[PDB]
Amino acid sequence: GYSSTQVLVRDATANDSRTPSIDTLDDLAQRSYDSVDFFEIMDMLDKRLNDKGKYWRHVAKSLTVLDYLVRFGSENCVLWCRENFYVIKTLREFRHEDEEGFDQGQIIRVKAKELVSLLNDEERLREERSMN
Ligand SMILES: [Cl-]
Repeated sequence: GYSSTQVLVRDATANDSRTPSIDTLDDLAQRSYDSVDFFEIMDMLDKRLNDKGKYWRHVAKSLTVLDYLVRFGSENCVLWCRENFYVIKTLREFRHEDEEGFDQGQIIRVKAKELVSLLNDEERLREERSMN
């Protein structure tokens, strides 16, 4: 019941130890230029960026994807971040301490802050996107 693109975003953001690979990130960035794929990718990222707690890997990996898209995918990816800027900004405050006491949330907060900073700096983002 998944499109090819939906399988790819699901895998890229799964609750597992794998980090999204460069090949997958590039595939997603290239596919983001096709409108139908763009919406499928962003709808799944929306779901996963809004996860929490024990499922923080969904959030962290979706931020990894979203940053890659902002840098290398279609301009629509940037527009999406601006429309949904509130969600990204709240991730700066994401918390989760695991059973063994480790702060797993800090990685999400740092990533969110970096992305907020990039989105807030139009000239830097335009330059980054141009060289990419
Ligand atoms: Cl398909």
